[PDB]
Amino acid sequence: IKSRNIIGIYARGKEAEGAFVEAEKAFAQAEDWDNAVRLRIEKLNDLHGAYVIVRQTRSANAAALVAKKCTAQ
Repeated sequence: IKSRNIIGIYARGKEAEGAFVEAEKAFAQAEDWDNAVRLRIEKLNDLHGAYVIVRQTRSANAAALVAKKCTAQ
């Protein structure tokens, strides 16, 4: 399935199962960077990971958010 909107509701219930490793590997399996951008910064606290995601995606919104975060901090 290539529908990420389905996965966006599917993965929320996957946290209750307690399979953190399975959810983490399914995030890369589905390439769900949309939640990963927030999750790595908040839960994992990986600014270098955020830079890697920005380089892989080159999204204008992600670049603007990273610039705002760098200027604020």
